[PDB]
Amino acid sequence: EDAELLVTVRGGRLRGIRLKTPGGPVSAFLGIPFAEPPMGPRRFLPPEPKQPWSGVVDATTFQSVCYQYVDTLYPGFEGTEMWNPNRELSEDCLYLNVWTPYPRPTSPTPVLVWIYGGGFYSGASSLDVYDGRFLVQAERTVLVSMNYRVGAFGFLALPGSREAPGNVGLLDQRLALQWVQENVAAFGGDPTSVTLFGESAGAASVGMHLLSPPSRGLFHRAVLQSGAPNGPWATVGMGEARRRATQLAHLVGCPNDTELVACLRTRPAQVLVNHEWHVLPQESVFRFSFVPVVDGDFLSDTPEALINAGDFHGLQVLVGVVKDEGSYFLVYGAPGFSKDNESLISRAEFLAGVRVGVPQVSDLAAEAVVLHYTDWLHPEDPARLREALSDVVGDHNVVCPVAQLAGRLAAQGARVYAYVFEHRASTLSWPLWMGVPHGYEIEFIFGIPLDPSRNYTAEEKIFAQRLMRYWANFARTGDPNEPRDPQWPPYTAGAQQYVSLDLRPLEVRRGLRAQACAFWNRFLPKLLSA
Amino acid sequence: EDAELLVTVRGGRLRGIRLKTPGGPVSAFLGIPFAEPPMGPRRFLPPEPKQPWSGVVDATTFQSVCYQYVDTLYPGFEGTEMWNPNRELSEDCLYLNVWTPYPRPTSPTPVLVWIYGGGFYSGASSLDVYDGRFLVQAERTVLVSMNYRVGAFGFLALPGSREAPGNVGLLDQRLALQWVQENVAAFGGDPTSVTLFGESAGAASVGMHLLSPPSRGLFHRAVLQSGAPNGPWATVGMGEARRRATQLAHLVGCPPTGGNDTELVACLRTRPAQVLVNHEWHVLPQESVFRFSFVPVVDGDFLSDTPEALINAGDFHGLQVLVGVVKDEGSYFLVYGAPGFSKDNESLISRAEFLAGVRVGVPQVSDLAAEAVVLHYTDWLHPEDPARLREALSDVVGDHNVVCPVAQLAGRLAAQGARVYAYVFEHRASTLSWPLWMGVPHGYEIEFIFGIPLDPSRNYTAEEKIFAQRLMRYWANFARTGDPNEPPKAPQWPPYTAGAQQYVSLDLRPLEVRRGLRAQACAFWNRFLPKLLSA
Ligand SMILES: *[C@@H]1O[C@H](CO[C@@H]2O[C@@H](C)[C@@H](O)[C@@H](O)[C@@H]2O)[C@@H](O[C@@H]2O[C@H](CO)[C@@H](O)[C@H](O)[C@H]2NC(C)=O)[C@H](O)[C@H]1NC(C)=O
Ligand SMILES: *[C@@H]1O[C@H](CO[C@@H]2O[C@@H](C)[C@@H](O)[C@@H](O)[C@@H]2O)[C@@H](O[C@@H]2O[C@H](CO)[C@@H](O)[C@H](O)[C@H]2NC(C)=O)[C@H](O)[C@H]1NC(C)=O
Ligand SMILES: COc1cc2c(cc1OC)C(=O)[C@H](CC1CCN(Cc3ccccc3)CC1)C2
Ligand SMILES: COc1cc2c(cc1OC)C(=O)[C@H](CC1CCN(Cc3ccccc3)CC1)C2
Ligand SMILES: *[C@@H]1O[C@H](CO)[C@@H](O)[C@H](O)[C@H]1NC(C)=O
Repeated sequence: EDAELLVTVRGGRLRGIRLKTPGGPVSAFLGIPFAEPPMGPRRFLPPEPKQPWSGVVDATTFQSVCYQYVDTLYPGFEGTEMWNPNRELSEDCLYLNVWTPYPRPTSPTPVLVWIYGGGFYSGASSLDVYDGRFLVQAERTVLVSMNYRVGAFGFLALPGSREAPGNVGLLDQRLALQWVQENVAAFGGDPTSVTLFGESAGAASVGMHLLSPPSRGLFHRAVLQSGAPNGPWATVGMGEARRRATQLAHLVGCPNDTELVACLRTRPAQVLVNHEWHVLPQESVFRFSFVPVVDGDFLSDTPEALINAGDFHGLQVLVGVVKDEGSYFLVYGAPGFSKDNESLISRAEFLAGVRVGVPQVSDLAAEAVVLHYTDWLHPEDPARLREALSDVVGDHNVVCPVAQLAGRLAAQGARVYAYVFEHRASTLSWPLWMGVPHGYEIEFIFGIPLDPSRNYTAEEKIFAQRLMRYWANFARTGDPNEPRDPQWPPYTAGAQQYVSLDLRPLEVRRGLRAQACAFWNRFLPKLLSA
Repeated sequence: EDAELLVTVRGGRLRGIRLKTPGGPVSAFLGIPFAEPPMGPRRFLPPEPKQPWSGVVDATTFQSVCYQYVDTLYPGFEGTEMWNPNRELSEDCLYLNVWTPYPRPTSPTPVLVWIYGGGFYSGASSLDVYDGRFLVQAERTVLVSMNYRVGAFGFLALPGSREAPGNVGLLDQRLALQWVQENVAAFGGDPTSVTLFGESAGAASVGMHLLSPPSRGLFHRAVLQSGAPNGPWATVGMGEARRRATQLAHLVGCPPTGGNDTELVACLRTRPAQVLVNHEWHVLPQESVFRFSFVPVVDGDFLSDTPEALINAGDFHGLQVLVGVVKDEGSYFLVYGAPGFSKDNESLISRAEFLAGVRVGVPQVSDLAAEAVVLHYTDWLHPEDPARLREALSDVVGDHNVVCPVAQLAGRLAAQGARVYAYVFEHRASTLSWPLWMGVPHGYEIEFIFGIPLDPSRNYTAEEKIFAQRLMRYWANFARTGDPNEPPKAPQWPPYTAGAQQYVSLDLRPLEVRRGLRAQACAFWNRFLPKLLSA
């Protein structure tokens, strides 16, 4: 038997599995329980630490995916399916995975912790695109990823109530981070060097852990990919959380918070999922029903406020976006869009599209969006309208919240690095008009192109290797840069420098869509407040 | 006596003068009375037609400049002095001028009627830069210009009252236009072919005549240079006009605030002209530039609704219009009140000075409105670069006051039947004494349109002389045909339309066609900002 694959953690003994990569083997421990199954009376409640077990837990395979909506927009299409659950759905889903070099490191190795995105309504650590084996082999880190509750199960909130306090999916993440502090050394990992990285809702999660003091002692550096806690989709107010929870109860035949939650607890998980999208107040894209709530507890204030008022000396952060953040979302609700045509929309469709991309703002606010995003020498040109609406959704939801986060953090003591990821995968099956869509840098960060059984080019493999080195350098030192030879400069509120990530050497540029983001970050709030 | 210099008009006989020009003789009839003098009891009142006279009136020199403020910002500086009165100030100022070819035209000749600018508070038809001799000689048109009352004398309004109804300066202009209809034939002019042209406040006046039915029958074509009736400086509401009128009276002791209008006006009529003028700038509610105390009032009479409304809801089929702006409409105004500015230095302002300048250049709007202006005119990759800030403030003042109002008028007119032509004037005169940072400032295309560079005593280059001849040709072609284009191989000046938005650059180089009159900027001022002010 293989002693490298036997580990004892606080709760008992584990058996892992040896995995192959083109660079040699790696040790994997998959499906380690970190909480009691949040089932029955535990639905909607904070996670409880997993009670110790006797005998040996089989950690050789991924565990169940937390209950979630399954994307059926284009049935069979690889582009949507690669994000869907690839294991059975269950509420018994609170497991985490550890990948480590082979044989296990016998000295403290820097730890990367992955938090997946999926708008807080979906995602899983078991997805192919999140395979930790290549990063661990190539960069000799320890990699941890956890499942956390999503949708109503993780984020349904009746603020003030004990039966559904909200944010429990965030607590699932915190408990996993505490698990890492207590157990990662048993795998060769160094609990004093833990870097969080996440994408979209995962990035927003990372940011929220930054702004919540009980989490802040569980890690040392942060990476936010295409997401930020201050995104207009990433939190919801107490009032609206209560309304959405109340409408869900109504839609599934339930009626006093105690009674309401008790009736919800009797419903099959799938039933809650089937009505999830229906509690959204207006037609939209890039909006999700059950998200982190600002209730004074996990988040003592809005992330915007907490950001603006924070002291971030001692912090290093890596943040960035893809080239076309908004394009992907247009096919889920914008009139005139399809992955199967050029989506060359009309001015009228563009105008309707704006209310969908920017839901629940006043007509005046919408008018201001149309003003900024119209080229008044070509107001009706379909291609420009397509690009512009992509820009609206992308700037509003991702780029400008990330820019604002980066500016405030840098101006308040943090060292920030910024990137735009500008390579379109040769294997990408979404149409060319989408450019580089949301989510499509991840496979490169994880070194998926190194997988011989996939169709990436030789250059793409080298690129993935560069990216893995940047990310792991950052985890190790707080600085992505290799030894001098073009350098990646820190982002600051003034110079606003970032690099382009693609097949070409690093290129330094200025401004994360500064003109557009001045509108979203500086002007538009003032307008709304009047 | 010389037969060419004798003309009979409806009021009596006139004797003129023979003028020399580089290209041959011109007849000029300068200082023809067209109204009874608005003296004493007639102050603030609509002009009365000049009573007929016996004998011969000598129309041989420019008459008095209408009473007005005299600009003292840079005493002795030619850049400022050239706009100041060059005849004595008098309320007895309602005279016009006719220039005609020598010998007098055998067949009816197209007429150009000039209306000077000057913010409705200043200006005169006697200024050297409005000398009509060259246009008449070069292009064989008849040229008319009139004096009209300005400042309180022309535009103080107590809306409703018969004693100061407002807009009398515009009535001065109309009376002169009626005089052109009744009398221009006697000089060989065609009353069926009359083209109005004006610059700044004169351009805005031209536009108002377009929007006022009793004026509309008096002309056929219009030219608006760097001004529009819909500019935020060009009109004022009834209540604000009354407030300014009342404050003026108060500041000069009338009555011994408000009360009976009849009495308030009667007390105002007893004040010396210069006393009114000395307090004129004091009635402006906030610190500003490009704002003038007494301007046309929207009172439902001369203007039955706002110029914006009238434009938007009008039929302009059968109308030809030529409109345009200079390259740097805003720069001139900054030295009259924007912090940090001077003609004598580079005016490389700080961000703080820029922000303060914004409130001066866009006075009396909400903090939110101002923030919207700062957003659209800040380069957020270079938010504090002094030169960029200087240029930005210039654009703010220029766009808001001139370019965007002109663009809006041009687009609405085109889309509603009018054939429209648009230019941007991009030549900086070799003789310009204002500093280089001002570029091509407000007012400095006029001298070229009038052909002033053909004046031997002046020191323009040969190219500038050639350029002047081109412009005069364009303007006269438009006057004659409603189309500035040469009736060959020469580059064509296409109509301006709401969609293509084509205009030409006018400078030493040949016509270059371009798109959009500050389109991105003007979408802010014309489409969005008004919605923000309603909410
Ligand atoms: C591009 O396609 C959109 C989406 O239409 C769907 O996908 C197409 C490939 C085709 O299979 C359609 O029949 C599908 O409905 C088109 O927008 C739709 O237009 C249809 C009428 O054909 C209308 O009933 C729907 O309301 C529209 N759907 C949306 C999302 O608004 C669009 O016309 C196509 N654009 C082109 C032709 O470039
Ligand atoms: C550029 O000039 C302005 C205007 O100041 C005047 O012109 C100068 C050439 C010089 O002769 C000054 O003394 C004149 O007053 C300057 O702005 C002024 O600054 C002074 C204090 O230094 C202040 O008292 C005035 O109020 C200011 N005037 C205005 C309109 O703000 C400006 O600072 C100069 N820029 C430079 C020198 O970089
Ligand atoms: C079912 O109804 C809806 C479903 C969705 C929306 C709106 C809906 O109704 C309004 C959206 O806005 C979502 C669009 C995203 C779906 C997942 N992908 C892939 C991805 C997953 C995880 C990380 C990065 C990329 C990005 C687009 C789904
Ligand atoms: C005395 O106080 C003020 C005086 C003025 C302003 C503000 C004032 O106080 C706030 C202005 O904004 C005016 C600035 C113009 C003066 C005349 N010139 C030349 C010109 C004349 C006629 C036509 C075209 C150009 C352009 C700038 C004057
Ligand atoms: C204002 O005073 C005059 C002068 O006596 C008078 O004729 C007029 O009727 C008065 N108006 C009013 C309404 O008091």
